[PDB]
Amino acid sequence: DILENYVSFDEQARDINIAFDKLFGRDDISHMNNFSINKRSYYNCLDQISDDLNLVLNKYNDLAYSLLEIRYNMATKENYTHMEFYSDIERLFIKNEKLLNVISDIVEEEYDLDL
DNA sequence: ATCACATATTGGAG
DNA sequence: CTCCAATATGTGATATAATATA
Repeated sequence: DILENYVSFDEQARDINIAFDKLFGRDDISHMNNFSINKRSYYNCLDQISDDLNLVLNKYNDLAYSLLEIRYNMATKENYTHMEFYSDIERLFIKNEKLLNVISDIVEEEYDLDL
């Protein structure tokens, strides 16, 4: 009836977890599946974060590749300057024309307003 | 209308 | 007469919103 959603959140744990193990088929990567959430304002409306992340992943799965690559760079934990993290985020998401285009298509298919 | 951190007060033993 | 550990209590920092016009 309804397919499973890949990413889900725990409210009491205040943490959003993406099932990398189910996507890449490796049980060890299960240890990297959880993502930590700290700031309180972002901790509010975390359901919106999870829902829209599920939407983007269901439309296209390239974001899963990108997320696992960024998490790998995080797991390295050697000389990870803020500039290097900025460059990684820029190359994988900011410079990714495909991700921008799929988000733009999702927005443009549901527009019901004429300001 | 919480929440992470600081503090005086109780519990306990040595 | 110190030192330990922990409890309940205090204090700062943050968070709330969805009818547009010099």
